[PDB]
Amino acid sequence: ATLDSWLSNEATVARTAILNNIGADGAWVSGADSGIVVASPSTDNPDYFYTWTRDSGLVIKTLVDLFRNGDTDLLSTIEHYISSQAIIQGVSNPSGDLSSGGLGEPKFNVDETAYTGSWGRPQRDGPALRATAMIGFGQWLLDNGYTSAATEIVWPLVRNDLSYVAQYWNQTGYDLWEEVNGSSFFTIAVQHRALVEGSAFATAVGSSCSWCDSQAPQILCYLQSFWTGSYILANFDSSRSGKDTNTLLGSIHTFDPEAGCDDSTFQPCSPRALANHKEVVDSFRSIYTLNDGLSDSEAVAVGRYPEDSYYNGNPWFLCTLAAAEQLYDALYQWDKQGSLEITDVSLDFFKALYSGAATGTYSSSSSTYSSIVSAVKTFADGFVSIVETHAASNGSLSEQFDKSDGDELSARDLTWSYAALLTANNRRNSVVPPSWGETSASSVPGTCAATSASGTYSSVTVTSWPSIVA
Ligand SMILES: *[C@@H]1O[C@H](CO)[C@@H](O[C@@H]2O[C@H](CO)[C@@H](O[C@@H]3O[C@H](CO[C@H]4O[C@H](CO)[C@@H](O)[C@H](O[C@H]5O[C@H](CO)[C@@H](O)[C@H](O)[C@@H]5O)[C@@H]4O)[C@@H](O)[C@H](O[C@H]4O[C@H](CO)[C@@H](O)[C@H](O)[C@@H]4O[C@H]4O[C@H](CO)[C@@H](O)[C@H](O)[C@@H]4O[C@H]4O[C@H](CO)[C@@H](O)[C@H](O)[C@@H]4O)[C@@H]3O)[C@H](O)[C@H]2NC(C)=O)[C@H](O)[C@H]1NC(C)=O
Ligand SMILES: *[C@@H]1O[C@H](CO)[C@@H](O[C@@H]2O[C@H](CO)[C@@H](O[C@@H]3O[C@H](CO)[C@@H](O)[C@H](O[C@H]4O[C@H](CO)[C@@H](O)[C@H](O)[C@@H]4O[C@H]4O[C@H](CO)[C@@H](O)[C@H](O)[C@@H]4O)[C@@H]3O)[C@H](O)[C@H]2NC(C)=O)[C@H](O)[C@H]1NC(C)=O
Ligand SMILES: *[C@H]1O[C@H](CO)[C@@H](O)[C@H](O)[C@@H]1O
Ligand SMILES: *[C@H]1O[C@H](CO)[C@@H](O)[C@H](O)[C@@H]1O
Ligand SMILES: *[C@H]1O[C@H](CO)[C@@H](O)[C@H](O)[C@@H]1O
Ligand SMILES: *[C@H]1O[C@H](CO)[C@@H](O)[C@H](O)[C@@H]1O
Ligand SMILES: *[C@H]1O[C@H](CO)[C@@H](O)[C@H](O)[C@@H]1O
Ligand SMILES: *[C@H]1O[C@H](CO)[C@@H](O)[C@H](O)[C@@H]1O
Ligand SMILES: *[C@H]1O[C@H](CO)[C@@H](O)[C@H](O)[C@@H]1O
Ligand SMILES: *[C@H]1O[C@H](CO)[C@@H](O)[C@H](O)[C@@H]1O
Ligand SMILES: *[C@H]1O[C@H](CO)[C@@H](O)[C@H](O)[C@@H]1O
Ligand SMILES: *[C@H]1O[C@H](CO)[C@@H](O)[C@H](O)[C@@H]1O
Ligand SMILES: OC[C@H]1NC[C@H](O)[C@@H](O)[C@@H]1O
Ligand SMILES: OC[C@H]1NC[C@H](O)[C@@H](O)[C@@H]1O
Repeated sequence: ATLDSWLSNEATVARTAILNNIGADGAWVSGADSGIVVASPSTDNPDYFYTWTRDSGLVIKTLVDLFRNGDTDLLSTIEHYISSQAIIQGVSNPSGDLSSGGLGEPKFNVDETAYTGSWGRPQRDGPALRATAMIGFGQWLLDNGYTSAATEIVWPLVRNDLSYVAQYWNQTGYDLWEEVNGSSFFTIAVQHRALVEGSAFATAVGSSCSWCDSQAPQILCYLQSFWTGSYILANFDSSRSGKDTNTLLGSIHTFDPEAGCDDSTFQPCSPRALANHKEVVDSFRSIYTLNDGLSDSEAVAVGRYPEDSYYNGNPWFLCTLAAAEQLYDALYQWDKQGSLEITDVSLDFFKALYSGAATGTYSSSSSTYSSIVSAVKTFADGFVSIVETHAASNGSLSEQFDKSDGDELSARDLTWSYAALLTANNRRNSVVPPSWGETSASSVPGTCAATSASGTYSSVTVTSWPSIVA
């Protein structure tokens, strides 16, 4: 009504805003090299005028999906990003060089020089998020007959990042929020994913990734430890409750449209992810005044973790959108399957939205199913309205929105906010991402081993891009 139309306008504003934040033509980020994704044009309070491997990887993956669906104009953007990464990989920084840990460096200056001050480094998700983004583009190239571009440019780039993942997964580092030195759900989840699709990608170009194959099952094994019995623990080595939107992100960024409600990979419709969803969201109901008076069956403003004190601890646009996106994803999964199941694990999730919820299997033609799917859609859309209510009048999406009055705060025009909007909207519309092979990578080994595999490192030089026509 308002929502459908706002979303439609907002998607268009988000696509533009992201482009304004990518060099060397990006209107808001003059100074940024070619294919460099800037986190935000805010150069002071806070200073976000840097390129993070995570934000960039997440943003480009989004644009690659848009591109595969017909937004052909994004081609040059993706090519420039690929070329920029050929360079960054080789940049010597506080985390090391290409073959000695450099790949793990969190952020860089927009000019492609290293950031040398103190930072929570390394962040092991980066390499995995970059590989995922590149593999998508690489797949398109193979499908459209640009085999050479896939085999000689993309593959070797990906091969570097996959090698980092297989080698250091089993080592502590910082979480996506760059504050906890330990082992993080999000990181492990995206790492498992990357190796699985990394392996399929290697086979497609006529090469192999033995280190992908030997480590993915072990990463999966370890992931299981994050299930506490009632929710997903955001991090090992933390003194907090462990309720964190990090776990929602892990699920949506590892969603496979071909997967069932698999618990071992924490899919969106899995009992564990649904139980988790309620625990996380509920953790923000009583700490934000903006949430005052809402009931348990209503959407609330979501932040990162309940203990957060960054800018005083406020809801984040991307965290609120992730809460919605997981539901969109589960809805799609249930529809595709033709049923939904309520277990003891997911009962509270369902019961809060539909008081008549009881364990059992509900076929898609059943009354219970209709009742539940409507409640779920309504709830999901409700998080989106919170976003809509606090977005700026011209559509500007900030990092945070005040916990008391909803005014935008922290970094303005955060690229990540814009990407999160794009994906929540796609999912809402049933536009899902290419599958990553989850259906052959959900079997958990009987015994988990604390291990690694060492792959191979080689500097890539992008001398020329074929003249691709989309
Ligand atoms: C919807 O409408 C919105 C409202 O109009 C619109 O947002 C506005 O967009 C303009 C850009 O078109 C923004 O202008 C910038 O303002 C900067 C100063 O901001 C402070 O002061 C403002 C006024 O008092 C505040 O409004 C502003 O608050 C906002 O930002 C806060 C911080 O993130 C946030 O918390 C608030 O909630 C609020 O959102 C903030 O307090 C100003 O610095 C900046 O100037 C730079 O860029 C100009 C060109 O784009 C240059 O001409 C200028 O010389 C400056 O360039 C420097 O910085 C650039 C990066 O931004 C670099 O590209 C340049 O190379 C250069 O950098 C050098 O200097 C740096 C030193 O710190 C250094 O680090 C660099 O390495 C380099 O050496 C610009 O004028 C305006 O802030 C926005 N207003 C608001 C309220 O957000 C929005 O974009 C519209 N959205 C859509 C979707 O259309
Ligand atoms: C490298 O790989 C190996 C192999 O996979 C990893 O080893 C596994 O590590 C996990 C995590 O430590 C470990 O699981 C723990 O088992 C203990 C007993 O067997 C449990 O007591 C412990 O409980 C915590 O987590 C539960 C969820 O699993 C929570 O329900 C519970 O509340 C506990 O959580 C609190 O306490 C922890 C302290 O550990 C704290 O950090 C939390 O934040 C929270 O406050 C775990 O379940 C496996 O048994 C190990 N497996 C093997 C085969 O040895 C290793 O961790 C990897 N290393 C890195 C750095 O990646
Ligand atoms: C995930 O993958 C495993 C095999 O790796 C399947 O057994 C499971 O059903 C799901 O498809
Ligand atoms: C399912 O498959 C995995 C490998 O993907 C095995 O490790 C597991 O033991 C089960 O056979
Ligand atoms: C970690 O352990 C595995 C299996 O136990 C080895 O194959 C690997 O090489 C590393 O030593
Ligand atoms: C990853 O780390 C393991 C340690 O378990 C080594 O055996 C391997 O060679 C690589 O360094
Ligand atoms: C892991 O170890 C192998 C073998 O020593 C190297 O070739 C690789 O670069 C990484 O250091
Ligand atoms: C690891 O393997 C790659 C691919 O064969 C080599 O090019 C690299 O130099 C290292 O030996
Ligand atoms: C390792 O592999 C890269 C990518 O093919 C080469 O550019 C490099 O010379 C080395 O052989
Ligand atoms: C690979 O790494 C070398 C440095 O070893 C760079 O010079 C090259 O541009 C690429 O990044
Ligand atoms: C790409 O190739 C050039 C040589 O053509 C190297 O110097 C660079 O380090 C990377 O291997
Ligand atoms: C230019 O040079 C690079 C590396 O030196 C090649 O891999 C590329 O395909 C082109 O020939
Ligand atoms: O957007 C830049 C940077 N800001 C702070 C966030 O915690 C982190 O995830 C992000 O990469
Ligand atoms: O104030 C700590 C702050 N530092 C830097 C990180 O970007 C952010 O996630 C964290 O909350």
